[PDB]
Amino acid sequence: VTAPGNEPMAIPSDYKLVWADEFNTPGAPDAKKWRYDTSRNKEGWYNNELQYYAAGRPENVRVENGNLVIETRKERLTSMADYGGQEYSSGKLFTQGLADWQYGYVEVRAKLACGKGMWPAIWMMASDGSTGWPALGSIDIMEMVAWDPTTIHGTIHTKAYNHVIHTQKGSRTTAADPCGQFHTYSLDWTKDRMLIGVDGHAYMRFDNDHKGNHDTWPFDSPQYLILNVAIGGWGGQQGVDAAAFPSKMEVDYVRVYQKR
Ligand SMILES: OC[C@H]1O[C@@H](O[C@H]2[C@H](O)[C@@H](O)[C@H](O[C@@H]3[C@@H](O)[C@@H](O)O[C@H](CO)[C@H]3O)O[C@@H]2CO)[C@H](O)[C@@H](O)[C@@H]1O
Ligand SMILES: OC[C@H]1O[C@@H](O[C@H]2[C@H](O)[C@@H](O)[C@H](O)O[C@@H]2CO)[C@H](O)[C@@H](O)[C@@H]1O
Ligand SMILES: [Ca+2]
Repeated sequence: VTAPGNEPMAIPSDYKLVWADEFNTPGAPDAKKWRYDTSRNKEGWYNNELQYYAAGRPENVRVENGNLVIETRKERLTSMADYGGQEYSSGKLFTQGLADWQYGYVEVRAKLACGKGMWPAIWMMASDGSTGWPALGSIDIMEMVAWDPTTIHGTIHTKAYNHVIHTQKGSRTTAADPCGQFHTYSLDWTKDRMLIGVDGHAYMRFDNDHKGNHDTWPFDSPQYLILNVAIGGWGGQQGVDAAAFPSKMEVDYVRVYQKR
């Protein structure tokens, strides 16, 4: 654990809600809130991932009974022009080009996708990607890899601190039955520090060293939100269990708060 935290977190009293998706409207995700990422479907995704992210496909991404559903399936979507030979479909949504935030408290209430292979994620990347990944700054509010389905991972990545060179700043905790019950996954991002937590408890803290070095604090510019369920890579360490499909992440809401 390279970014340990141990402190409470809660929506600050002096913040207001500035953005939410409550997933109130069944059917397609609200196109004024979310866009689909298809950028690497034909080529194969990063992290040796095994999914095809289907855009506009209710089988993988839909709003039902007040929840977003991102569902993994074992199927070859060979009719898709951007199909890349994948054995699985899934979803990836982001607020890129629609909404982003510099600082804030982000709360996502979600039930995660289980089964060996599954890699549900709730994360952020900087809107200004001119420095490339990883320099632009990424915030993993929640990852879980379903070979270890009770373990919630909270991580940030920067030019200096990232998984490629094993310097990522992260921590972890566990939660009761994360695929069977909702928990709140939360980020408290200020100019001084990030806390990442579950159910009101920060288990991860990453401070701004205030050295003005973009390499170690790229987080004084806006980030957009990403929701996806990857398959394989880190999620596939103990293989991809065909019996687990279909598997779904349900997201009751995303709420963003900022200094009133
Ligand atoms: O390998 C260089 C290419 O990286 C691309 O960026 C990827 C990166 O490869 C990938 O490891 C990273 O994966 C994410 C994790 O770092 C973490 O943030 O959690 C995410 C959700 O689980 C996980 O996807 O994603 C990067 C962004 O897709 C660059 O896009 C590319 O230009 C570069 O050549
Ligand atoms: O593989 C990408 C994945 O890397 C994760 O980093 C560490 C992780 O913190 C640690 O718990 C595990 O044992 O090693 C991995 C790979 O070095 C990182 O936490 C994620 O954000 C990232 O998606
Ligand atoms: Ca809801």
